Amino acid sequence: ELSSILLLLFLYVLQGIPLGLAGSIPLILQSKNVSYTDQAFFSFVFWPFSLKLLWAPLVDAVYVKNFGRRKSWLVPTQYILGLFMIYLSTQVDRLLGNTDDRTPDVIALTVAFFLFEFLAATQDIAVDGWALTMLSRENVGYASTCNSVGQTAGYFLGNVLFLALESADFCNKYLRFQPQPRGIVTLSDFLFFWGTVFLITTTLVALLITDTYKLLFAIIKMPAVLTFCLLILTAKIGFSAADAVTGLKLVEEGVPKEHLALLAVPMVPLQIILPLIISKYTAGPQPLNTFYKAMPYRLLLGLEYALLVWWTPKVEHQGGFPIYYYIVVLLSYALHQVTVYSMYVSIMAFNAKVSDPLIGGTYMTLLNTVSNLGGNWPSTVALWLVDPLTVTALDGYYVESIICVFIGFGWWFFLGPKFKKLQD
Ligand SMILES: CC(=O)SCCNC(=O)CCNC(=O)[C@H](O)C(C)(C)COP(=O)(O)OP(=O)(O)OC[C@H]1O[C@@H](n2cnc3c(N)ncnc32)[C@H](O)[C@@H]1OP(=O)(O)O
Repeated sequence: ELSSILLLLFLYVLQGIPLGLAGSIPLILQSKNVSYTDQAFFSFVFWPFSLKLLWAPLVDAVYVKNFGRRKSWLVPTQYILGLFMIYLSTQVDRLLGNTDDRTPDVIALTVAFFLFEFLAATQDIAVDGWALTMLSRENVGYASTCNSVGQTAGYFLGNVLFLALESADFCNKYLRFQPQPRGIVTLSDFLFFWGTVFLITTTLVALLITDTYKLLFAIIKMPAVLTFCLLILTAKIGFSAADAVTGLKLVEEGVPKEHLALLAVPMVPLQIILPLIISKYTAGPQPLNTFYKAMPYRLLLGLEYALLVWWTPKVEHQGGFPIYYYIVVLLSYALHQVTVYSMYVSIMAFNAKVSDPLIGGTYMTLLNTVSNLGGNWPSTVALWLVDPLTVTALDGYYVESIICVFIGFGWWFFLGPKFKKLQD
């Protein structure tokens, strides 16, 4: 069934294109020198892909007659998302402010990328339901690893490829003979091209209830998973400050967003390799053991991010930017994403350990939803608390990183044994 799994791979690359763009916009807005209250108001865009389960039964409960049950919300979501990308490519010339140095109207850009993300998340639900019925039962795990590789490849084409092809600096150092300004593609041309790709793949793929919410209310009423809910909400505060603010403080204190995006291309082979290493801790009877043993390493790499942002102004920016800075920040991001990926596969292994086969297909993604909510809300609280902590004499990111590391080690030393006993 190669004729369908390549189409499903292409639909997950088109899933990853809005996520890649939504991850690229904070780097662009920080390159335009916007304040962090505006950045935290933008950071609501990362929440619908986390909280897609809150409308997943609403989009899996209804469909149209004499048509596919999940194709009924695949192709209208794809058409609305593509037409919205055409309109956003028209209006993004004035939303970012590339005309006469105007300020980025971030609120309209927030609601644009928020509804855009929302459409991306419900299209992910439509494909994740569509994967169970289009291909055979024998290839059901191939759909899951195809979701993984397609999401990562489409996020690569929107976060890394777009920023690598967005500026004049990288596109006149590399990828071009006879250098010329304004880069390969702007955001208007990139959005217009992927909107055209959305419309054509949508036309080709088209021509060729409250009981679930009552169940979710009963689950979140159940005590042990409610304890896991509160724990995974208050868990990721300790490193969400580093993981949310460091990528923008590096853009302010000097390293370009294009190099910070291209810094992720050595990580996708390691993103392949690392679950094949931590598969033993996944299959083990205590799946939160590598969570609890990767928590302090992730907080110490949060301090190492704070030290790296402190070290960024003390290295020379003029002329050829040095490669030892890039090998330091690449080993830093490499070890930090090692502990990110070990923590994430520990959460996935805990959900596979706990989720019963009765309502497992809902309870699995419920715990995934609540872990991603607990990952994405202290991002917004961190970016909102950047600006009141700037005493720039004393910067706010360093005192925020110290306070959030104290919150994370407080979480660790106070709620370690409880979170370790929740798996029994
Ligand atoms: C929305 C989604 O895609 S799924 C979210 C739920 N899953 C999770 O694991 C929780 C993580 N929650 C987050 O918010 C994560 O930081 C992300 C990955 C979703 C990114 O959201 P943000 O808070 O806006 O972080 P941001 O995109 O600004 O990071 C700056 C970029 O520069 C890079 N970067 C970050 N830190 C550094 C650093 N110290 N040095 C060099 N580069 C860095 C990263 O490649 C990052 O891009 P990414 O999205 O691939 O991680």
